[PDB]
Amino acid sequence: FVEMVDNLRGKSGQGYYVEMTVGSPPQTLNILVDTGSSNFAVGAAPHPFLHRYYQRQLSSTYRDLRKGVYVPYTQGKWEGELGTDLVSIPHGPNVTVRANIAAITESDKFFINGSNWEGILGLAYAEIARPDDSLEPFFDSLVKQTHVPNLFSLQLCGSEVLASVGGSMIIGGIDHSLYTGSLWYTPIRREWYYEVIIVRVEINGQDLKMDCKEYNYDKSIVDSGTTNLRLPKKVFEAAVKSIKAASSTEKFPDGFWLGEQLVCWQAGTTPWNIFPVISLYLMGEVTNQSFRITILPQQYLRPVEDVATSQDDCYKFAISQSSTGTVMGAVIMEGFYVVFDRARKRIGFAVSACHVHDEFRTAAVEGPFVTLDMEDCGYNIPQTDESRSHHHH
Ligand SMILES: CN1C(=O)[C@]2(N=C1N)c1cc(-c3cccnc3F)ccc1O[C@H]1CCOC[C@@H]12
Ligand code: NI
Repeated sequence: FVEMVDNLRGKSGQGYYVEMTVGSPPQTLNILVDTGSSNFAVGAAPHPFLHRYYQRQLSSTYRDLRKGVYVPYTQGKWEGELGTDLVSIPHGPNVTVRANIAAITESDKFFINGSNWEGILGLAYAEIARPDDSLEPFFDSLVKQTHVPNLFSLQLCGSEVLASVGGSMIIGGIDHSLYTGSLWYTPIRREWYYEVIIVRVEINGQDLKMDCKEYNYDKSIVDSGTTNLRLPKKVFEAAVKSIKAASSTEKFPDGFWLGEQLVCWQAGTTPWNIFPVISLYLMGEVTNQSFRITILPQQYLRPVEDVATSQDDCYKFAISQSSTGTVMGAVIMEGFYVVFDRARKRIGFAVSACHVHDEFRTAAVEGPFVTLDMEDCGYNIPQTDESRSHHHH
């Protein structure tokens, strides 16, 4: 899969993108790789933050579906017109597919100034697609129309501009050069988000000792479209307390722990060893088994080069509170080669050949851990009448 290695780019904190082509003849666009959503949607009209956009009129193969799509979310919205066209990934499999494409005609707080992407590739399942689950997601179309195996894998690798990031999206396979050691699999609990189950959390080898359902309240997901590790409020508070205690030789402002302020040390003097490792134990394929993924402060403290003090190494705390469950975002994923094995309803983790570490500690994937009488750590989201009324033909 050499042709697919190093096919991802981006700016730190602004998401990883892949080059794609849309239409005939092919129009090149940079597309955000998002395992936390399920639409393929591209800028299709001028916008202050877009150097270019999908020109439907320039494509001989474009078909209008005569249907709009409106997608509000917490931080903003995008909307536009549904259609189909021919799509390929130049540094991906040598295939071309007819996929659904949402042509984004209006948006608010969606595009990011300087991120260098013009669209989004939702890699999650039909259940969370807009306007509804009848709009086939891109990967579903790719698998159905071609011989591409139903699996993809992601290796995300962590003064005037933001730091450039790189990585690999391997479509249809696993590239053994992208990881070392064992590849461990956790079940996909349900196919909507890439939902998983966390059974235990440790901070510097110390158990947080919470009811494990708290770790998955109201879900836990693997999301390339979230920068941070995000934790449910109660879990976040417990984690911050534990990380504070370990790093107590340093008194940081409240702003730091809120992710609203950088902390700095003189170049190359960052005291990494005062910050603890964080271990998330994930449910194994076997009953009563788990494995752990362990990340370093090199993952949860994001480097940000300050113009005023380029003399110093400065960092943002990249663990944050959630009210919508655990989000294993780029913070987690940058430690690991992550296999989205849709065919076998499981997600694989192995130590990434590109993860940032020091000579003392490393990001790790370790198991098995067995528990005599393992509890169900899954949370069951209260069923609304809205949701219950939906017919699923
Ligand atoms: C949480 N999350 C988002 O808000 C979302 N992708 C994820 N995963 C998303 C993430 C980003 C995004 C921002 C920074 C870093 N990485 C990213 F990817 C930008 C826009 C965006 O649009 C949302 C449109 C509605 O669906 C979700 C989409
Ligand atoms: Ni019906």
